[PDB]
Amino acid sequence: EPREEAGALGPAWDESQLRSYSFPTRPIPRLSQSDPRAEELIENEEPVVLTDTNLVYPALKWDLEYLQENIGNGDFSVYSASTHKFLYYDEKKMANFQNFKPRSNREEMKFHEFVEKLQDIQQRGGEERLYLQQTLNDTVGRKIVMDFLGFNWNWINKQQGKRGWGQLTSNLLLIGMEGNVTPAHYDEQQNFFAQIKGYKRCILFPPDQFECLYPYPVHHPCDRQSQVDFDNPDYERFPNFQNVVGYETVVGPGDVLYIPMYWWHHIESLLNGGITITVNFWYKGAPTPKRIEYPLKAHQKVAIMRNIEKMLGEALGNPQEVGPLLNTMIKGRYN
Amino acid sequence: EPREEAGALGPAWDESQLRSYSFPTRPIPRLSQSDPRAEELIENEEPVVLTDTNLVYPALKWDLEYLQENIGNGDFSVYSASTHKFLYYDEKKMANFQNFKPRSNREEMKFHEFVEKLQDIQQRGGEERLYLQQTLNDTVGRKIVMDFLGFNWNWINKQQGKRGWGQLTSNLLLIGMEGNVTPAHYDEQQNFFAQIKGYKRCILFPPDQFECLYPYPVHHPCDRQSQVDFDNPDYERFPNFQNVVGYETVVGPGDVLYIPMYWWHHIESLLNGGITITVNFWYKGAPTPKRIEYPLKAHQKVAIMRNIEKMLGEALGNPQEVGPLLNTMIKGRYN
Ligand SMILES: O=C(O)C(=O)c1cccc(O)c1
Ligand SMILES: O=C(O)C(=O)c1cccc(O)c1
Ligand SMILES: [Fe+2]
Ligand SMILES: [Fe+2]
Repeated sequence: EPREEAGALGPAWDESQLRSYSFPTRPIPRLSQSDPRAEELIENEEPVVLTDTNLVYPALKWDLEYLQENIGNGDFSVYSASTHKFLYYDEKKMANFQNFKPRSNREEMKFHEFVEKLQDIQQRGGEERLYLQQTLNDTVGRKIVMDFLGFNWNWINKQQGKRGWGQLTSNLLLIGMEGNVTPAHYDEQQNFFAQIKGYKRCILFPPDQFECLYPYPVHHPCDRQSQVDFDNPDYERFPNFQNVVGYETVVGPGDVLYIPMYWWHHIESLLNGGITITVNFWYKGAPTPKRIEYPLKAHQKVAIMRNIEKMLGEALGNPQEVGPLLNTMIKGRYN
Repeated sequence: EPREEAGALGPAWDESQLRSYSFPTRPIPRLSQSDPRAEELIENEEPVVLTDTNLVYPALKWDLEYLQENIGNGDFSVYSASTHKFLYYDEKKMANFQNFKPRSNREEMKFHEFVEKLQDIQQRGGEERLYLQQTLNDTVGRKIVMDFLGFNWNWINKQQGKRGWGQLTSNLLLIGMEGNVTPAHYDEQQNFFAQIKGYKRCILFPPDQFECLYPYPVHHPCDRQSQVDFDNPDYERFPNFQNVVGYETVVGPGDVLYIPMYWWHHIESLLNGGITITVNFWYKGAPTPKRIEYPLKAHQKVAIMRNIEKMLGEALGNPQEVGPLLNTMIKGRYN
């Protein structure tokens, strides 16, 4: 339902830049950071898009030229795909599954190399696609440390304090090609997704939709991603995917999205809309209370499930025995 | 394959006193207690019938008259069934399953009351059936404490020592009516089943046949019994019951059966063969080694399964949420 930019510059995007999927969605509310309803949503761990935080104001000038000039000669992680659809592997979990080959590999490189791959691809119709995903640190240049220093630390530190969250664990810079998709997954941390350049579509699903989204086993390298291909969903294997309902929004420069911990997210950079730049802020969640309430919340049951899987992997001495044990435990007994 | 008693007294039983079932079995070996192969079997936790231990020699004179005279005015637990098939409930686990009524109840009573129920039933064709099952203690009479004192404690204490087992936890006296069946279940302790009067058929199945025998959930009051009705097995729900294979034997006066911990057992007092008397000896098993070997043994995986179920019951605050969580964790992910 497209936003009109200030100065009559016409709709920022239209519906033809959105991919189409099998499930319905409702909109994540767009609110002011001074609106108490926004504070309610965050405190109840539900998503909201805050339109006026100024969280990353000084990075609103970033583009590829400014960045290439000012970032430094660091190594930037740069992921790859032959399709629009990216797949992250945990390279430590690779010991596990023999019957396995990378199909979206990390390449290390310097920024200018990326800017030139990027723009070479462009001049050859390439379905060959790249995603830069790299922690900001100290190895970055002077003009970028200054920018970063001007982020709205007052606001975000108040949020960490008020919500009782733990420490800021990381801050990634993400630079996407148009059409790029990061398929549905969930993160264990609380997230502020700070949009800087171009437009990203975010479809979220809550923690109680675990059973419709069929993540990989915990020991699999794609731990926490959905096994369901959103473009060609296999309802024979994943029959509850036909009961999935999402929350969605499109965020552009200046918007911040609160992605609550354990919420599923699918993130797509709009078709024909250019390069997208985003920065994220990840925090450890509050510690669990002493006072346990019953019944537990979906995320807590999700946490227990992960733990059963992790323990069983260690007790059996081999993650390939986890499946057969689980199946033996449940058939003819709990169905 | 029937044993001929000493003094030409003819076969002790014939095959027509055995019920018939759907699965094949092989015989548990009958050996001398002085045979090293018997010591091998016990040390490897496999069943053996020891024919000459004298473990309960002085109780070989017990019958209902001698016992009624000499046991005392104690309360004897006495279980009931309208069918040949008994069902034990754990009365503490009854809080759990609302949708539940006893169908094989404990009645307390004095021995003479039992002897008279028993013999009244007899004079009225009754499919109404009783099983006395009660720990020996100190409240028993003088002539029975003397008998008990003459059990072969030398031999059985040597076995506890050599196997590294823990303490003797209990010693039950069991007095069964003919035709009685105790359906397949497993116990967590090591067991010497000491037969005294009449004949009992014992079909055992090892720990790695868990998946064919479909025990009740751990929180169910019939925890550790098979859900499969051996007389009318439901292969739609319990399809791997058609791969079950058993070890079987018939034990009579003077025989002792080693039932290894976690081994399934089904125990039937022969049709038309009279009242049966048995005493058992249960021991805690050895503690697990420091040196863990991989892969684990079937009983150890059975122990892990029980623990996952127990924990999850407590973490969720409600055992009815265990099933749905387990199912959500496994479908489309580990099948
Ligand atoms: O923040 C995240 O959890 C995330 O998964 C993400 C953030 C920015 C772009 C993108 O493709 C993915
Ligand atoms: O010893 C046992 O584990 C047992 O289950 C048992 C012992 C004697 C008679 C009977 O019906 C059952
Ligand atoms: Fe994420
Ligand atoms: Fe038993």
